[PDB]
Amino acid sequence: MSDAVSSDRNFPNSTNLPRNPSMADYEARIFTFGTWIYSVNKEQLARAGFYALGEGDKVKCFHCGGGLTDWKPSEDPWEQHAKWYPGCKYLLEQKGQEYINNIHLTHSLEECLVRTT
Ligand SMILES: CN[C@@H](C)C(=O)N[C@H](C(=O)N1CCC[C@H]1C(=O)N[C@@H]1CCCc2ccccc21)C(C)(C)C
Ligand SMILES: [Zn+2]
Repeated sequence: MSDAVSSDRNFPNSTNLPRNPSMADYEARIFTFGTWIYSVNKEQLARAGFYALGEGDKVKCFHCGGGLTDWKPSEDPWEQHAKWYPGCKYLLEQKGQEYINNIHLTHSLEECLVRTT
């Protein structure tokens, strides 16, 4: 009888809120990165599974590990992390192992644009 302790009922105690993305996720993550920028909105980068450690740029992956630093102009987090170390929970779960595997094998994205501009 695996009772576990996660999915049962709401209101854990009082402080533990449901989630509130635009309160402790979007602004929280970004707040750790800073107004500074490089490619896309730091929030997008964080959504994939990234979080700054106070210092600008220096950001590490969640759970899967692997610290990323010195990003490259115009780059997505999904493909980036997936290549360096494809082992994220939400990432793999999102588009399944099939999608993650596809990335780590051949070039993807940046296609179907009339005629490469
Ligand atoms: C172009 N793609 C970019 C993101 C990229 O590969 N950057 C590379 C990069 O950051 N790499 C290479 C493998 C390991 C990783 C790296 O140096 N990571 C450093 C190592 C020291 C500790 C630490 C802590 C928090 C965040 C990053 C790191 C590097 C520029 C150092 C070659
Ligand atoms: Zn990761």
